[PDB]
Amino acid sequence: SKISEAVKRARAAFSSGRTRPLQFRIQQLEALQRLIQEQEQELVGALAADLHKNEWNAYYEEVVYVLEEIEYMIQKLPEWAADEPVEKTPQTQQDELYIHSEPLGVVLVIGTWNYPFNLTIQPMVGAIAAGNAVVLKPSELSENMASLLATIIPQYLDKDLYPVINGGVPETTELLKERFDHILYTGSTGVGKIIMTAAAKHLTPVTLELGGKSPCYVDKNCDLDVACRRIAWGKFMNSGQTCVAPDYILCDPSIQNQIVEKLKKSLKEFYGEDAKKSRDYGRIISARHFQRVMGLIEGQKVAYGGTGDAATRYIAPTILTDVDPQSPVMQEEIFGPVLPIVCVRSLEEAIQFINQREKPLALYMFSSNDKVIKKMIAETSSGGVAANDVIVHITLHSLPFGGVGNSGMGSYHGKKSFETFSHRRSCLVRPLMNDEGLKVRYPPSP
Amino acid sequence: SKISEAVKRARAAFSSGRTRPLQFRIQQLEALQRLIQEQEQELVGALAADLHKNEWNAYYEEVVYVLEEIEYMIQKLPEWAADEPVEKTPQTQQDELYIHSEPLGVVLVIGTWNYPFNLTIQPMVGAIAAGNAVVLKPSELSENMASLLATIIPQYLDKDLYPVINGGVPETTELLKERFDHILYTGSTGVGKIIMTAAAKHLTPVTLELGGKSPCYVDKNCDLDVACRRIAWGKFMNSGQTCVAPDYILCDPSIQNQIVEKLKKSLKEFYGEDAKKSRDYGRIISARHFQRVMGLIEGQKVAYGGTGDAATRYIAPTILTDVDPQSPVMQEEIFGPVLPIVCVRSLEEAIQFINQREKPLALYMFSSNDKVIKKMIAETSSGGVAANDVIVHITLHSLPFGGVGNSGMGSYHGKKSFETFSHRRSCLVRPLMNDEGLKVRYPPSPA
Ligand SMILES: NC(=O)c1ccc[n+]([C@@H]2O[C@H](COP(=O)([O-])OP(=O)(O)OC[C@H]3O[C@@H](n4cnc5c(N)ncnc54)[C@H](O)[C@@H]3O)[C@@H](O)[C@H]2O)c1
Ligand SMILES: NC(=O)c1ccc[n+]([C@@H]2O[C@H](COP(=O)([O-])OP(=O)(O)OC[C@H]3O[C@@H](n4cnc5c(N)ncnc54)[C@H](O)[C@@H]3O)[C@@H](O)[C@H]2O)c1
Ligand SMILES: Cc1nc2ccccc2n1S(=O)(=O)c1ccc(F)cc1
Ligand SMILES: Cc1nc2ccccc2n1S(=O)(=O)c1ccc(F)cc1
Ligand SMILES: [K+]
Ligand SMILES: [K+]
Ligand SMILES: [K+]
Ligand SMILES: [K+]
Repeated sequence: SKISEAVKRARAAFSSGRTRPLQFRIQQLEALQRLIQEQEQELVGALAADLHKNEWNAYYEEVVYVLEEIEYMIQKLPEWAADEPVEKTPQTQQDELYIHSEPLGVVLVIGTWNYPFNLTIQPMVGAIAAGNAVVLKPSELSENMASLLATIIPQYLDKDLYPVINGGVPETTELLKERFDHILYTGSTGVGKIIMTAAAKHLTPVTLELGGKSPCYVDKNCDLDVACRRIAWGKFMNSGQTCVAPDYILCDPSIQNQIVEKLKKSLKEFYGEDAKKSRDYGRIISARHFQRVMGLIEGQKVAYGGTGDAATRYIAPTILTDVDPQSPVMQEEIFGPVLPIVCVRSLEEAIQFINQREKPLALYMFSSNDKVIKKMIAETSSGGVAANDVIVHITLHSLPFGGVGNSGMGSYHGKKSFETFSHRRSCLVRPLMNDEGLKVRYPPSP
Repeated sequence: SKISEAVKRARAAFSSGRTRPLQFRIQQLEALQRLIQEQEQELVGALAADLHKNEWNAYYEEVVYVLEEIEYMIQKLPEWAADEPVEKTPQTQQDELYIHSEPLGVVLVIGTWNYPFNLTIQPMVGAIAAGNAVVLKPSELSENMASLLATIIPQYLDKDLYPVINGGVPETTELLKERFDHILYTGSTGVGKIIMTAAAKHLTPVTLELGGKSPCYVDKNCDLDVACRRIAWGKFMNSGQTCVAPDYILCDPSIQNQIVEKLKKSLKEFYGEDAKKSRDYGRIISARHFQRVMGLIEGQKVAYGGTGDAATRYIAPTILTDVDPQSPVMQEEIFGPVLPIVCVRSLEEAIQFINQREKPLALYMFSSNDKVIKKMIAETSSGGVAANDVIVHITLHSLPFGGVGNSGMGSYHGKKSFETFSHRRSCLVRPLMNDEGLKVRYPPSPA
């Protein structure tokens, strides 16, 4: 079959030793760099057709971070790939003790649809840098990006080492029967379990980048002008279709009306009085998801927005108030421009609220008080944390990006991507000379 | 069930926050130091009854490294647990960026039988230091150690946080239905797949410490006296029942006879003429494994040993020559005192041989030529590597221990244990003051 052959050719090319020299990897990454520069309009086009992105946010909210990752990895590769000496003991002074980094082999990257370039290519960059063959499975939901990547990747990159495989569920099930040396999966908690089950059959290590509801706690005595502007930015970009979007707000009932009004002011600033007319406002990926997000608005108190167009898959920036935690909008990942506000009367109640639910990919807190920040961090568990801003904690090379519990396992970005797509091999090199100090270990015992 | 209640009590005790302060963790580790000191003779008795270990090798080939691990972690815990500052970027000048370490929750440790104290308690030490509740599932095959640990662990460690669950396959199957936040499993490649399949149902991360056949390449132009003494020591300790034992030898046919003779000399030095009489020589764990290893000797050219005793599960140190790589002794992990010699005509042939097989837990090479050492490392893959020795690489705090591919995933020992049993949480703390530099990111976008 097409899938079986593509994978075969990928392993055969890895087995030939082609990817081992650092210069080969760098040249593949520089080819990727040229692909992004030369196919920029095509990439914008794909994102515009899939998610209603424009040339600005297609670049500065997705593409640029791939480029920054490529530049960073090219520069750092010599340092990362070097044998790393580790601390010796008095008994191992004459020995070499070091960590040897080596490729895993054939890596499978399964992408998702909300950032269909970044979440296919940024994992790929790390895997290429680590010296792996990389099989790409882009999301079928983002049809235009999926089609484009299958076309343009083989034009710039090694055709055998880095194949693109497109398809739906059966094709993915078929792909998952193939033997890989690592699988990075970005997607749902439910399918994540299926991915790990398939990986178990070949003892394939997994990086699962999954979902959940990222809580956003707003402290009663903080600058709400700054806070709500930052929150509205993170929540409503890509029409709320961000894994690290502030899913819901936790706040004192005394500031709920103030929060509504400031989110309001920020949303008008960003997208005008009518967001349907903003070139900067996105659309829902599919009809299936449009219906889902609209269904979560039913039976709720709509403080802002609430209306949607099925033909264009537009959903107005919606703010819900006094939301019952047991209602549908607070029982699933929204992944849409619907921001529910849930009232809690203390920091302690907020911590308990977060702790009683599944561990989120991101946790957000807005507070002028640092003890509040540190207390919430120490008493909760989440993939990552950002205090007094949203989203940005995943844009920094020095901060590994990943989940915990239901939000996932493993992590990547920057050096972590190199590590994750490598095997770190402990090495002890000794002289083959008679050492009297070793005599104690040999039988007979004293 | 008793299994469900024990896991429930462990989660409840963790959810209380009891393990969070470092003093509490240190106190549990000190209790393990106390356990080892006060139960030394009982630990020896268990290992003697299970594996025919003696008071010396029970301590110096197992127990002492748990103690060293405990001493090391107690000292380093403040350093490890502290928030880790990371490198800033030009825009993140006024921000705090760090990595915050936190426990995962309830960790399950499934131990194996060959080093039944070390491979239950060393992983536990790491999981304790990282602030987890820890459920211990000792191997049923090492019966005496399993029983002892069920008795002595609650006598020293917190009873709710650190329960011991004994049982066979049915009990483990039920235990694997419980929800854990991490599982460290030490055992076979096949059962590793079963554990990972179970873990998938709860999205539980796994550290799998598995098996394979660790190759030992012996170069032509090296000191064979020194080499074979080191090899024989690694291969024949614990009656060959070591995951990182040099499973088989790859060498040029021109040095095969010399290797045989020098292995024989070393074995005579170690255990005498008749190893059955040596206090330092172990026994096979079970009747099933006795028959299995004896089966692997059949049809082979025996150059030394080759005999056994079913009643005592004794198998004489055995060397096999001119071994067909396709024969039974070369198609499975031996895990016994049978050392096959397989002939290769070059380093290149040896590299190809290793690469055709599944990735081993350890890879060994003996050579005076650094280029041979570096080429074999660069062109092969294995969990860990030692050049000009065996076993030792697993005893060092600064070298993480674990497999790759069929030999496993993840790693532990030293700092790596703390990291493996923690969630490393990326944290960005910004000031809540107006920043003009951030305004560029907000809509509306420029034309
Ligand atoms: N952590 C991250 O980095 C990150 C990034 C983006 C999105 N996400 C998460 O992804 C989720 C949304 O993305 P999504 O792609 O799951 O959307 P979705 O669930 O709408 O997409 C359905 C996808 O699942 C696949 N699928 C369905 N059944 C399958 C089976 N039996 N086997 C294999 N594949 C199967 C389909 O092929 C399809 O691609 C959100 O929960 C979000 O939090 C996480
Ligand atoms: N990497 C390491 O740290 C390390 C250390 C020691 C041993 N090992 C490996 O362990 C292997 C031998 O140890 P072993 O414990 O597998 O002994 P073994 O092969 O005798 O296996 C018996 C064990 O498997 C379990 N088992 C069997 N079927 C099962 C099922 N369906 N579900 C759950 N459990 C099941 C049994 O309960 C029993 O405990 C060797 O391959 C060795 O390399 C690895
Ligand atoms: C760098 C990065 N890591 C991500 C992880 C998940 C989703 C998008 C991600 N991105 S991203 O697409 O580049 C990105 C998305 C939004 C944003 F505001 C800034 C960056
Ligand atoms: C420290 C250590 N790491 C291990 C990993 C696997 C099996 C035994 C292990 N040990 S051990 O039992 O202490 C050990 C075993 C044999 C030996 F020679 C020295 C130490
Ligand atoms: K309501
Ligand atoms: K001695
Ligand atoms: K630290
Ligand atoms: K602006």
